[PDB]
Parts: sequence; structure tokens; C-alpha cells
Amino acid sequence: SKGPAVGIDLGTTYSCVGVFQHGKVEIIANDQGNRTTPSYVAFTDTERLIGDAAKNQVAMNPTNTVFDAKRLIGRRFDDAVVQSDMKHWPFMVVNDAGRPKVQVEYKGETKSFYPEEVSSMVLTKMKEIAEAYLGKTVTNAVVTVPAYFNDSQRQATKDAGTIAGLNVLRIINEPTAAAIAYGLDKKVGAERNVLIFDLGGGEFDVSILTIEDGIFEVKSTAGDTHLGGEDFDNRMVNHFIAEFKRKHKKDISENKRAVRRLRTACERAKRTLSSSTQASIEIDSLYEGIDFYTSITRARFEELNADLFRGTLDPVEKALRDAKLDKSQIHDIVLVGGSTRIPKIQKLLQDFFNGKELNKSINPDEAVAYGAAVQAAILSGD
Ligand SMILES: Nc1ncnc2c1ncn2[C@@H]1O[C@H](COP(=O)(O)OP(=O)(O)O)[C@@H](O)[C@H]1O
Ligand SMILES: [Mg+2]
Repeated sequence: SKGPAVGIDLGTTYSCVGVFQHGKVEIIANDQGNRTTPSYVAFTDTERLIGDAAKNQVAMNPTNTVFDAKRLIGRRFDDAVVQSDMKHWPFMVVNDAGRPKVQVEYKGETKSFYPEEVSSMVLTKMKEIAEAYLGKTVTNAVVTVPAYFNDSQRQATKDAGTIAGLNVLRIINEPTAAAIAYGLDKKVGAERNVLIFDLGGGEFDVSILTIEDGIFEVKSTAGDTHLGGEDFDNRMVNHFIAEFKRKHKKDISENKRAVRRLRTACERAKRTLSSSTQASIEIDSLYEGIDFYTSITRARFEELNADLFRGTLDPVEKALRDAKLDKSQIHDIVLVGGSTRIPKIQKLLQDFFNGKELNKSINPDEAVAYGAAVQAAILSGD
């Protein structure tokens, strides 16, 4: 009831914050000038880095750079999802009373935090970004969560807010927030079916909502928890490792530093390919002392990922199946997640839906935060 509440999207790879400032929702850019900040936290001898600064030093400090906390939040150390994921994280995950705790080293001192504490740090960064832009203290907010999150996961998220000093007015589902973003919540005096296609950094979520009277009903969901942007980056990486080996006769595969730098260059090239037909990869002193100057073409990129792009439609086909609906019954198709900006993914979706127009006027990566910001405003007054 003082200072507008903010809408915060807390994603597994990137987070975003927006505020309904008098009439419109303005999505707040950070200190580095980005509209989304990695959900990365890093611990060094002299400091605690959050956001871009953390992600930008990962290759150097892998064991003390935390990410993927959302895959742990509200879970028990003993569950199979945790057990499986742990086998691919550079950081340490320990067990405390059946609860996972990320073990790290901060200033020589060994520490460990609960997933909700890692997330609250990301939340503090968003709140900072907001307060910076507005020139006032931000207390109230609406935080989003996946539709499949159970009661434990939802509480852990609320707690993350409380720790960060936030008054969580409400916790809403991500697909619902995307729908509100486009005003699909307005009462049209009829039942409406909407398909949210969310392809972000590490997960793929497909949801079919049914809206009537402004009341949402998640009729079905599908997707893959280990399918996202990073999978595309990795295919390019494997492609360049082989080319470097060809041109230089030496395999850099096992150099954890070279690989992470290449990977960083690839993800940057991938972003460019969404708007251009080719991009250049210039990495000084890639392996030992050799500079890796080269380029990729959009055509080659799609080719390296063809199988992954097509597979994307199976979960969709299944979503329809479970909701007992046919393609023709979908009123609106909303694109969400930074990966839906890839031209070939959009094509594949339209083709499947026989030309239907996709909702994509709001950056797909900012859609969830956009919806949460509208929601927050209405739950306030101004
Ligand atoms: N222009 C772009 N083209 C392709 N991928 C992009 C683009 N912009 C962002 N991305 C990707 O979006 C992913 C992040 O998606 P986002 O929806 O912001 O993440 P999250 O799944 O964490 O919510 C990353 O893989 C990033 O590379
Ligand atoms: Mg997301």
C-alpha cells in the first residue's frame, strides 16, 4: 500500500522484473543494461557476486558459482530428480536432515545454504534493480512459479521472498502470468483454450489453459525438464571442438576453461543468429596460445539442432491428447521463453498449427514478469 508492487519472474536460468508504472508495464533493465539477469550467485575470497557478474566469472570459479537452485527448491535430498541432477553440477550438494544444501567456499570459510537462500539472493538483486529505477523502496511483489510446483516448492519460493525482505502478495503460475500479459484473462463470455509454449534456458514447458469468466483452469501440461537453450549451445560446442581439432590437430575437449569460454561465445552467437544469417566467433588464446577466429551460419545452426527442434512437437501433440482437444480448438498460442525467439522454432510451431498466428509482441523472455507486474498492480490499486 505504498510504492507499486513489482512482478518478478524467478527462472532456472534467467530472472526478470517489471513494474506497472502509471498505465503500462515497464520492464526494468539492470546495472549492466540487460533486461534479464542470470539466476547465478558466486562466492569468492573478497565478495559475493549476483547476476551478470557471477555468470561472467564461472569458467574461473566453477566450484563456487551456484546456479540451477530452482531444481532443488522445496525438494528432499533423497528424491531421484535431485540424485540424477547432482551428477552434472560443478558445485557440491550435501545432505542436512534430508534437505539438500549447496556447499561452497566464501572467504576461505566453508559455507552451505538452503536452495531458498540461494534464490533469495537473486530476489535481492531484482529488488535492487527495481528500487534503483524507481527511486523508492520496493516491498510488495508477485513472484511466479511453474504450474507443476507442489505445496513444498511453492512455500520455499514464498520464503525466499520473505528472506529477501519481500512481501509476496501472491504466487501465481508462470503460464497464467503469460496469459495475463496479453490480456487473455478478460471475460469474453465464453470458454477459451490457450497453449503456452515455454522454451527457456534449461526446461521446456507446454501448458493448455482453459479460461472462462476470467478463471483459469490448467487442463493439461507436458514438456521436458532437461530440454532448453543450453542444449542448443552444447551442440555448437561439440561442432567447434571438432573443427578446431581439424584445423589445429589438437583436442581441447578436456580443458574445462577453454570449453566454457567457447560455450560462452556460442550462446552469444546463437542470440545473433536469431536476427542475422551468420555470426563470428573470435576467441583469443582459446587453447594454449591459439586464437579461434571463425563463424557459423543460421543454416548450419538449424542443421546441428534439427532433431532437437522437431522433437519439440511431441510434447505438444501429447498436451492436446491429454486435454482431449484437437489443434483447431486452440484459440491462442503464446510464445514464452528466450528460446522461442529462434526463427526455426516459430516456423515449426506455425506449420504444426497450420498457419495460425503466434502471440509474440512481448519479448518471450519478459512475458512472465510482464504478467506478474500487471497482477501486482491490480492487487494494489496504483
Ligand atoms: N535472441 C535469442 N535467441 C535465442 N535464444 C535466446 C535469445 N535470447 C535469449 N535466449 C535464450 O533464452 C534462454 C533463457 O530463457 P529465459 O526464458 O530467459 O530462461 P528461463 O528458462 O530461465 O526463464 C537462454 O538459453 C538464452 O540463450
Ligand atoms: Mg521461464
